[PDB]
Amino acid sequence: AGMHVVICPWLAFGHLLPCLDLAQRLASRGHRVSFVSTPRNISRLPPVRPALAPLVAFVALPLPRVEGLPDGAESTNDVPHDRPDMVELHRRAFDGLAAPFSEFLGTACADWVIVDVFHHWAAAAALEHKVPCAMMLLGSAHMIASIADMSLAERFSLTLSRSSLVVGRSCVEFEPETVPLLSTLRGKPITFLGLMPPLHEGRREDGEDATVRWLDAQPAKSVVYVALGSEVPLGVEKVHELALGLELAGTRFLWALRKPTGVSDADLLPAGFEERTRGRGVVATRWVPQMSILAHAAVGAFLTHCGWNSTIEGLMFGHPLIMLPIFGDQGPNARLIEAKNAGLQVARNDGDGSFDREGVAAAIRAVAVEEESSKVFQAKAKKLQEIVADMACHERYIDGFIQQLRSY
Repeated sequence: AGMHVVICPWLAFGHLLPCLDLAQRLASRGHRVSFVSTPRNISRLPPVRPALAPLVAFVALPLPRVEGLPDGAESTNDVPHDRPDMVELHRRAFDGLAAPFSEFLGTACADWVIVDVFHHWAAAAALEHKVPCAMMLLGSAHMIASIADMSLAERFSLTLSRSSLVVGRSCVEFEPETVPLLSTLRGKPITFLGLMPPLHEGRREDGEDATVRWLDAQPAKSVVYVALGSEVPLGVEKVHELALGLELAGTRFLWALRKPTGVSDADLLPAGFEERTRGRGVVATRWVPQMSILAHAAVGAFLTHCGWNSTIEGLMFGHPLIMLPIFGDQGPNARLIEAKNAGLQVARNDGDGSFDREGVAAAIRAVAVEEESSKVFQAKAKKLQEIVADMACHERYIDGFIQQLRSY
């Protein structure tokens, strides 16, 4: 019997985009999915695959106006990094979705609600409407174990209290040391839905892209690919530390650079940085074919944030990770990849809790430059690729997850 699944992700593209993938994996089995978000966030998502058009419905709830929160500032991506006051206003707008969400669910005939840790009010609405609620923790088993071992912490606690089930993004193949030791998170059952590696997007025609024609000219495993994504909660000064770290370490690099919100193109990069790195380094601020780039023989390492989604994209192509300390909650996921010898976290300075050019260069030296250490990182990441890129294994975990939703 097909189910109606309501999915309400956190208002961050790093949460929305994996949830849109999950929505399509569930729809692929004949489940009706309601993807609930705000209009400008929905308008900015990629289109659903045509095959899933009748099965995935976008439900747009308007964010209420909050004085100080710009019109159209619907995602964390839209709030300048330097403004914790506007971060709080965005949360106050998000919590205004409680009544419209409850009104929607009242008539949705939903079988499940699936929400992020932020959604204390959505879990309350699920209880009010007697719909079981799954709380997403789409990270490693190690991250869930580390958790087991209004403030964001108060919000998390209240959503977990009000949920039926916790959902992780791993499997016993990837974490055989942890998954078998887990049953519950503070008395709530844990289900793992696999690694859900992204569906292959690479196309023959990507070979024409100037970035790939540049990679074609470079030695095998010589290029550090850098991609922090659209979000980048970094001040311009940390973009500069990253730039100078890439420069000082001396490797070839291809940097898919999306500006932090509010930063001018004039201020984005250190003076003379592009001039000094011409030929060894390419900065691309436009769209790039990322999956064709990660499949390229020239790419030897992936420099990204600590985020689990990016870790999985890198390991799907057998690249060791250089992980910038950008997202606090992502610590355990990066510490797991370091424990597997498949990557290195860039040093976090006990000052700003952030990185400098010296830590970036040191990480690149160890993962990409030194002969002995880079060989070990490459071999460990290639070994992990066998598990991450096993697409049928991960589809069976989606079926297992659906069975757990039914069973409950």
